[PDB]
Amino acid sequence: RQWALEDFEIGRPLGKGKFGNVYLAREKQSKFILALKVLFKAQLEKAGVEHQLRREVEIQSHLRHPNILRLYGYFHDATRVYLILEYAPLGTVYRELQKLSKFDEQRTATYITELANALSYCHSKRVIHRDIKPENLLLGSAGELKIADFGWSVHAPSSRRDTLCGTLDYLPPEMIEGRMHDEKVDLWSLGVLCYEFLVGKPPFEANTYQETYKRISRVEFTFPDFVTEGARDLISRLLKHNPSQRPMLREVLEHPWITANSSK
Ligand SMILES: O=C(O)c1ccc(Nc2nccc(Nc3ccccc3Br)n2)cc1
Repeated sequence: RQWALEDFEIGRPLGKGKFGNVYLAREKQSKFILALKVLFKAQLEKAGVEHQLRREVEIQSHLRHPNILRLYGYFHDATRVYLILEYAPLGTVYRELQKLSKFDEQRTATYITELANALSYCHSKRVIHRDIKPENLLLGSAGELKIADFGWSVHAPSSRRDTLCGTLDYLPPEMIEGRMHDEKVDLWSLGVLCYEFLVGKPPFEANTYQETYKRISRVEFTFPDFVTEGARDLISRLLKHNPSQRPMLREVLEHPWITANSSK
């Protein structure tokens, strides 16, 4: 119908962003838990984003996928916009990558299947350029993976070491280089995710922004010796200066190494 803040109990902040925080929450009657994104909107003015958000939340409102975090509804009071969100109990793949220090091919190829499916759904719905770096990826009920994306970056207090300057590691050469982008943007990311999954760090990591840029644009990246070659093939194919040379999501999902180690 139409919600307002008084319909919700508020728990801890799950993450705190620059435009506001995501809080643990539950609808008061059903006692059903969700996540409430809170956007200050005075900060939105400056950043220049209001009305273009107010169309999105509609474009996102229509999106139904198991691997995408569902936006239930949205409202506003005076000074805040509220996104009513699905709760992902297990948090960020980023905390996890910190925990285990790296993943294996079963975990990886499985997540990658999950992502590829979201992106492909998104594409069929004419939605491109999701932010799939690990901090925006969440973990649902059992193992499952969920693209959050959407609102502007929230973190969970931790670590605090690599923060932003986590920036362009996942950015494709065409995006960085001040050019437009087709749907192909997202397969570059896919390739960077996979690498980080197995390696524990992204392929272009460097102490200076310009050097990171160097390797990205020049597609300069190596592998540690433990990376299976089917991984190598997939990543190598995924990361190409030319968007054209990059796969459609099909052959990604069809990829030998994927099919092998993918639990889904
Ligand atoms: O820290 C934790 O234990 C923790 C973090 C997140 C969650 N669940 C959740 N659900 C829906 C949205 C959302 N936003 C979000 C919050 C922080 C970072 C990134 C995102 Br994107 N977070 C649960 C526990």
